[PDB]
Amino acid sequence: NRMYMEKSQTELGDLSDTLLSKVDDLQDVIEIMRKDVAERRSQPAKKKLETVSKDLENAQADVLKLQEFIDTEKPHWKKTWEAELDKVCEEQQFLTLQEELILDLKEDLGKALETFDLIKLCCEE
Amino acid sequence: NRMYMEKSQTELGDLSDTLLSKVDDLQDVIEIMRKDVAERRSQPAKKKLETVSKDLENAQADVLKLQEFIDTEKPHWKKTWEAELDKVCEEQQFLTLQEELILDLKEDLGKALETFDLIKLCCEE
Repeated sequence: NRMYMEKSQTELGDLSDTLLSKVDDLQDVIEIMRKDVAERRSQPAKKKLETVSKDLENAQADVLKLQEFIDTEKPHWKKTWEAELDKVCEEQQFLTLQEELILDLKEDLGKALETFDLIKLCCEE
Repeated sequence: NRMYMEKSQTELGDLSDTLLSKVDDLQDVIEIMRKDVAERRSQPAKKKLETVSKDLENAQADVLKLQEFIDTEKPHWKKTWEAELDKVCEEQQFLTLQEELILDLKEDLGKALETFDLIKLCCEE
């Protein structure tokens, strides 16, 4: 139901911040080398390479799966939101019919009195 | 709560079906009198002139009373509905931010890949 929904929603934000992190991290460890290679000339170990490569392969896949979650839950959410937007719609459509109806009553009950009164002026004169 | 809402709308309904049955009956009654009076000049029972004349008042009381039922619950309803679109509304802007984020990750992340790949090639040399 709707409980499931506010669950999946907080999680998305979790995965997405578990990435904004990993990525803001690589953005440094790499700007760090970039500085070291562009001026210093100190080449990083062949470890530093092999490891920051796995590091980028992780991230890269960590997106691919973040992009699953979205493409998979977006449906159900979009539908759940739709159902809800519908109930409010019909519930208000009701209060609208109802507001009209009470006018057709005020109308009809009038034309009644008007007519009941005319009869009365007939029924004595 | 939706129970609040599903019931105090069932109630409004019942209240006016009732009032509609009453107005319809009054109408039928008064019509018959009209026929007699008009077509035959056969006056209506002088008691009915008394029972009907009261019933147009119960009915006019019943309108007032119905109309009050609307005027009092309508506000709770608005508040109930608006609390609802706001929820759904937010939950959607959220979704939308996560979408625009996995965009700036895919981007931020690809520019690091582009750049690491350039360094990894300044050490190949």
